[PDB]
Amino acid sequence: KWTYFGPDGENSWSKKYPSCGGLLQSPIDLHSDILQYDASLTPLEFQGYNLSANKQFLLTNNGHSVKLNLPSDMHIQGLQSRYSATQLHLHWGNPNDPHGSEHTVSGQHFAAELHIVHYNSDLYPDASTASNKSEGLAVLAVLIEMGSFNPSYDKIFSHLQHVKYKGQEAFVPGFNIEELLPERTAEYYRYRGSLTTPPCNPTVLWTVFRNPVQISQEQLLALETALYCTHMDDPSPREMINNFRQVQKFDERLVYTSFS
Amino acid sequence: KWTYFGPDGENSWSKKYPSCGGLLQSPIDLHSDILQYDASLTPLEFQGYNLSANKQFLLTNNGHSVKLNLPSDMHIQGLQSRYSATQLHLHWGNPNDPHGSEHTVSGQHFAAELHIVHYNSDLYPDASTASNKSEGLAVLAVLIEMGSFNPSYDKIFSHLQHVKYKGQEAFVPGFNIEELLPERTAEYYRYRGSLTTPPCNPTVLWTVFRNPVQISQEQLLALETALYCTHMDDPSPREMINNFRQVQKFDERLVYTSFSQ
Ligand SMILES: NS(=O)(=O)c1c(F)c(F)c(S(=O)(=O)CCc2ccccc2)c(NCc2ccccc2)c1F
Ligand SMILES: NS(=O)(=O)c1c(F)c(F)c(S(=O)(=O)CCc2ccccc2)c(NCc2ccccc2)c1F
Ligand SMILES: [Zn+2]
Ligand SMILES: [Zn+2]
Repeated sequence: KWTYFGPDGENSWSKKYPSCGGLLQSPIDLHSDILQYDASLTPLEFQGYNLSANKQFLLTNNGHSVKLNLPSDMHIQGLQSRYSATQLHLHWGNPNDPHGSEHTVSGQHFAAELHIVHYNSDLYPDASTASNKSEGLAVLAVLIEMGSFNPSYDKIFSHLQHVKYKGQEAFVPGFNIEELLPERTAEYYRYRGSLTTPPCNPTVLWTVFRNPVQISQEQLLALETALYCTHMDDPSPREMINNFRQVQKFDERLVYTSFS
Repeated sequence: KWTYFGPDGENSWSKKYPSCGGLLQSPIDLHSDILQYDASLTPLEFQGYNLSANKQFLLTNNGHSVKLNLPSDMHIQGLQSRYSATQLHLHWGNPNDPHGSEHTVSGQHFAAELHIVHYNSDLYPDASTASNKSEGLAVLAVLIEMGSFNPSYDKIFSHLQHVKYKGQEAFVPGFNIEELLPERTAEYYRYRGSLTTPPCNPTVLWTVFRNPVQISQEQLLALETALYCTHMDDPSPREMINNFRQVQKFDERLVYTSFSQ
């Protein structure tokens, strides 16, 4: 199965997953030469993000990240179609080099990155169907850096030891997912791109917020050391670290910004 | 065949050239978390770099870059062995985003990058043989930024209009190749990596100098606009631009430096 290191690592994805060597690949480096202010871009509105604490949502180690399943009643407004949530998950680096965001800003990697994945529910019945179809997916990306302890991110991180191996799952009580978002969400970069993992479908409208959120060094280290890519019975266990793709070429493409 | 853009672009090199998906790939981002000072890293001694101005050296557009053939009497001493020069060539971006070095520093891409390719002539008969062998190659990299005109790089750049197309050649009179090197060559990053083009052999000892050189905006725009990947006869020409590979993962690996900060 594909990985982020060794023979089946990212430079090999295109062998089995052609789109990984096709058009509109993500992530990218967000830098002045490719940015253009677009005054018509409007603030997103997050609806249904405040999940009932009496409900529960599945957290799964899928062998590539840790993901939290999200209900289709959670959605975003401010795009041309309604997009409804399906899951969120994270990318991170490793304790020797704690810089594993997927997007970079002026060449700099943040410690980690949160993706909140939505599908076009106006056009499509579910994420699976949406994922390889035009306009299918909208992902929100939050850059994460070291700093103060984040009680909100801890509503995910405190359950990590129950999902250490691939295929393991744990239910998490609902909490307000808006608490994972940064300050001033109105300021963001927006561009057409792709899944940043196989099958790399070029069907994602990306919004990356301008402002990072902070988690503590202890939180980041927990995220970096908690998880394995492999099933509990794999003869060759692999730690889940550096699960972020290198940035892609972005030529002639432009990234639009909601801030000037 | 292979390119830097489209279906034959870098995410697909590993399909034809399996080492491009292997270990020890270059180029990389040089950033403090992966740097360690190594005081045993001594000055390279450049020898035979002051090339004869009575001799001419072949410049070629090989459809991926522009390369200048170098003589085997040019070498660097310092390494476990003598490494003898074989060619130099460049990598660059395009005028809309003039940032096409291959190595980056704390995420900064530079405008362009010069590579001076050498092979271990002590152990191996030529660079072809050496390129499959552990540490068989040594490549010196000079980061290039946009700034002052550089009369020495112009010894090469003044010839670009006779090599506009794949397969075309020009002669360049010898000049002192040390003049293409930056200030304080003693200061460099060193690591074990690969050819940054197919076949991506993990056989290169990298030396990237700490300090960049400058060329002019005009020189940079000539380098970015003068050259084509395609033959003269080709009705669908492709500009030779953005001929640099993206940085590669570099985990469990360290880059050693001959300077401390
Ligand atoms: N980092 S990302 O946001 O672009 C991303 C992918 F790159 C990606 F490939 C996928 S997926 O098709 O492989 C599904 C599994 C997955 C989950 C988390 C990280 C990597 C892979 C998802 N997932 C979103 C999704 C949901 C339903 C159907 C299709 C895609 C995904 F969210
Ligand atoms: N980035 S690089 O320094 O590692 C590099 C190039 F970028 C490059 F374009 C070349 S190339 O001009 O020679 C064409 C690609 C190639 C590379 C190796 C073998 C066949 C074709 C070499 N070339 C290194 C080299 C020089 C002489 C003999 C063998 C290899 C090369 F080493
Ligand atoms: Zn993701
Ligand atoms: Zn090169």
